[PDB]
Amino acid sequence: GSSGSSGVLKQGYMMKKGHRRKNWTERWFVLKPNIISYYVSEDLKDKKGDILLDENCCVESLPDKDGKKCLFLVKCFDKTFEISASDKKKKQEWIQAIHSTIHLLKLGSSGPSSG
Repeated sequence: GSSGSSGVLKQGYMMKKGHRRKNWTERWFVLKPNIISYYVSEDLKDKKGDILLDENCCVESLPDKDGKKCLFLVKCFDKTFEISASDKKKKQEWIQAIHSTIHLLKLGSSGPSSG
């Protein structure tokens, strides 16, 4: 079958919510197997940020607001990421992939040395 795959799992144009201002702006997204980056466009030249995926991090479905449909947001340790989908296909197809992507990390969880 397939053994040893590195790269992005999902990619498409999504609308990210700029915490700074209550507005939506189309932006490229790169759903990684162990992370989630988002570039201004589908060029991957000007990175904006990275969402360290982990058992802790998860995705949830949001209601309808500001005249939006199929909204969703990701809740991480302390950081957050609010994204908006176009149709039910993307919204789901995304949340599903994101959720699963994390589960994989749950399988192998190592206890970090604190103190």
